Amino acid sequence: EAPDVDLADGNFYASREARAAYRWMRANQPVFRDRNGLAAASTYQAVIDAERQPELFSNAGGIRPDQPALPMMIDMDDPAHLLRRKLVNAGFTRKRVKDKEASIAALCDTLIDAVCERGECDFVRDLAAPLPMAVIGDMLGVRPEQRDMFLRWSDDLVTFLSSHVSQEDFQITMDAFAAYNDFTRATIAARRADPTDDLVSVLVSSEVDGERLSDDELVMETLLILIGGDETTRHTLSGGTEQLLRNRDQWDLLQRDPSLLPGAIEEMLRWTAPVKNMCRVLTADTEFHGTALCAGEKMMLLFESANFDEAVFCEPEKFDVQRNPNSHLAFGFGTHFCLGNQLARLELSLMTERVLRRLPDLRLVADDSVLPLRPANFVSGLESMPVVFTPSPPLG
Ligand code: HEM
Ligand SMILES: NCc1nc(-c2ccccc2)no1
Ligand SMILES: [Br-]
Ligand SMILES: [Cl-]
Ligand SMILES: [Cl-]
Ligand SMILES: [Cl-]
Ligand SMILES: [Cl-]
Repeated sequence: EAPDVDLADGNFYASREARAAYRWMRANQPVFRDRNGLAAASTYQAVIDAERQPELFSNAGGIRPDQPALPMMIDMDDPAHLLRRKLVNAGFTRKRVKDKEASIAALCDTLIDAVCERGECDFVRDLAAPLPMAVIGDMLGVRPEQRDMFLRWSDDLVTFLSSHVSQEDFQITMDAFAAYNDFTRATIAARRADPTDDLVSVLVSSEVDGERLSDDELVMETLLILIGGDETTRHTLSGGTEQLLRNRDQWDLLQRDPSLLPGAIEEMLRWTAPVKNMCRVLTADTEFHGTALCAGEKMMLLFESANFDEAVFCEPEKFDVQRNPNSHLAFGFGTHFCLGNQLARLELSLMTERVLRRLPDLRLVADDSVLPLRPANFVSGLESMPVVFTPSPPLG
C-alpha cells in the first residue's frame, strides 16, 4: 500500500524514512500523488523528462508548491530566463569562480583555526554553516562581523520557502527582505559611483543583447544567490562529511589519495541532495509517465529520490566516493541547472581537503539515529554534528 505522506510537510523530509517512501513511488507510481493530491516525479527518468520539457513544465508559476512566482531567474521561462541568466552569469564565469580559490581557502583555514585547539566542535555551527555565508558575504561586501545578521536573514527566507508560514513568520520574512533590500540598494548606489571588483560591481557592468540589470533585478538576483548558495552548500558539507566519518574506509581512501576528492564531492552531492524538490507548473493537461496531470497544478521534482534511483545508480544506499558514473541531480538539469554549481563544488573541495589534513583523526561523537534533520520541505540537512579530533595549533 502507498505511503501516507504529505510532500509539502517539512516533517516528511526530516524523516529518515523518506527514502523508503521514495522507493515505493519509484516502483509503483513514478509520478506520485501524495495524501493531498500533490503530484511529484520520483524517478530519475521522470525528473529528466520533465526538466527537458520546460514549455509543458514551467517555472513561471514559482518553484514552491503553494507560493506565487517572484521576479527572479529561477521563476522565469525562456527566452526571458535566458537573458536574465546571461546577465547574471558575468559573476559566475569559470575564470571568476576559479580565481576565488585562494580567498575561499583562507576562509576555510580561519574557520578551522577557530576550533583546532579545542578537540571538539559542532561541524555544522562551526564549519559547514559559516563558510558558505562568508564566501557569499565577501562577494556582497558584508563586513565579517555582520555575516551573522545575513545568515539569519537567509535562514528566515529559506524557512519561508520551506513551509506555509504563520502571519508572525510572514512578517519576519518581510522584515528580513526589507533589511536586505536596503543594504543591497546602498551597495548598488556605492558601486555605480565607484566600481570595485565585487559581485554587485560585476553585475552592474554586465551587458547582454543591449540590456542591463535594473536595480530591482540586481536586488532579486543577488537575493537568489544569497539564499540559494548558503544553506544548500552547508548541508552537503555536513551531510557529506558525515558519510565519510560513518564509513571510515571512505575517509581513509580520501586521506591517502587527494586525486579522489573530485569524485568524493560528487558523491557527497548525490547523497545529501540539499534541495529536496523544485516545482513545475503544468501549462496543459498531459499524461506523464502514467499519471494524468491538469493544467495549472504544480508537480514536484524529487531530486533526492532521483539520486537514489536504482535504475541509474547501482546500490544507491552505498556511499562510494569512487562512484563512476555519478550523474546526480543535486543541481538539477536543463535550462535551470544550478548557476552556482562550480562555486559550490569549489567550497566543498577546499573545506574537505583541509578537514582531511588538519583534522586527520576526526570522528563523530554520537551516531545518526540521534542527529536530527531540519524540518523543511525545500532545503534541508543536519541541524548539528558534534565531532572530536586530536587538537593541533592554528595556522594563523
Ligand atoms: C550544494 C549546493 C547547491 C545546490 C544543491 C543547489 C541546487 C540547485 C537546484 C536544484 C537548482 C534548480 C535546478 C533545476 O530546477 O533543475 C538551482 C538553481 C540555481 N542555483 Fe543552486 N544550488 C547550490 C548552490 C548554489 C550556489 C552556491 C549558488 C550561487 C552562488 C546558487 C545559485 C543558483 C541559481 C542562481 C539558480 C537559478 C538557475 C536558473 O534558474 O537558471 N546555487 N540550484
Ligand atoms: N540554488 C538552489 C536554490 N534556489 C533557492 C531559491 C531562493 C529563493 C527563491 C527561490 C529559490 N534556494 O536554493
Ligand atoms: Br518512470
Ligand atoms: Cl519561488
Ligand atoms: Cl517568464
Ligand atoms: Cl564577486
Ligand atoms: Cl537547523
